[PDB]
Order: sequence, then structure tokens, then C-alpha cells
Amino acid sequence: ELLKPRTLADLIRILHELFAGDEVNVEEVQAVLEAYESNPAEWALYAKFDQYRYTRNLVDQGNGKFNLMILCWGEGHGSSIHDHTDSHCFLKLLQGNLKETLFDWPDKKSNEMIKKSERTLRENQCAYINDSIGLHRVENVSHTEPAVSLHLYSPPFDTCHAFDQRTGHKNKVTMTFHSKFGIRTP
Ligand SMILES: N[C@@H](CCS)C(=O)O
Ligand SMILES: [Fe+3]
Repeated sequence: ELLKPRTLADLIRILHELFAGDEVNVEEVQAVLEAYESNPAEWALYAKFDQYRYTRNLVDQGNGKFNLMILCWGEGHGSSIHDHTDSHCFLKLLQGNLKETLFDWPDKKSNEMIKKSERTLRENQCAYINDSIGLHRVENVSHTEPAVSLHLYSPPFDTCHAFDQRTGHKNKVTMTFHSKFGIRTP
């Protein structure tokens, strides 16, 4: 019985219930993420920015079944074109806006990766991606407003691939946490 999360802590409790089993009801997870109304005071602890690139801040390690983290995007900060390592990936905006650009999986032939579409993800909206849908790039294109997003991945993963937009060639990247549970982890 999906109820509206009252707070971030409540959302986390609800997520532990939704991931109690072996499968994932994507539409339910997306719905409860969207229903949480971002309250900056509840997540300030995790919103640790870096001047030069976006940061990944672990919030909850789940139940063996999911990571939950907050990403902090300075003005002009963005990601590579990347995959999600056979995991579900939910992205909910907590503050600001992000541009999501979708790409198809490249062919073996070296070729420019042409965007398939783009959209603007706005505060409180929750997007979903997985490798069957495609690849994406996420960017804070704002010149004046930092963005903060809440990401849930299931199963957890700590590596993915970055794709060269000019060729489609991929390289494996290991993702690192800037902080965990509010503690900076250099
Ligand atoms: N998956 C990316 C962020 C955009 S979804 C990352 O984990 O760093
Ligand atoms: Fe992503």
C-alpha cells in the first residue's frame, strides 16, 4: 500500500519495503520517489558540493538490494554519456533542473553518437533509466543555480562505462563516493 513519504527518512523506510523482495516494481518506486516533496533541511547533510565537478553522496545502503545517493551539480557540471551496469536507475530532482540527453547503444563501427532526444527534468520530478532504454548524459546547464538530485540504483553498482560521443567507444569508470552518511570520504 503505497503512501506518500512524509520526509526523506520516511521515503527511505518505504524504499526498504519496496525492495524487500527480489524484483522491482519500477512504476511504484518512481511514484513514491516523485511523491516525496523535497525538503532541503532533510538532505542538507548530504549536499556536499565540489567546485569542479558533480559529487556523489551516499545516503542509504539499502538492504543488500539498492544504493541511495544524492548528487550535487555545480553550475555547468555534467556527466559523461553512460550506462547503468544492468541496474535500475531512478533520478529525482531535489533542487534545480537537469538536462537529460538520451542516446542509443552504439554499433561496433566507430561513429558519432547522435542524441535520440532530450528533456528537462524539473524539481521533484523522477526519471527512470536502464540499459534497455538506452544511455544518457545528465547535465546542469544552469549558469546560476546548483542542482541536487536523489538517485536510486538497484542492484547497487560502483562501475559503469563512459562513452566517447565522437566514436561510441566505451571505457570503464569506477565511481567513488564524495561522502557517505554525511561524512566526507576522501
Ligand atoms: N549514474 C550517474 C549519475 C547520473 S544517473 C552516477 O552514478 O554518477
Ligand atoms: Fe545515469
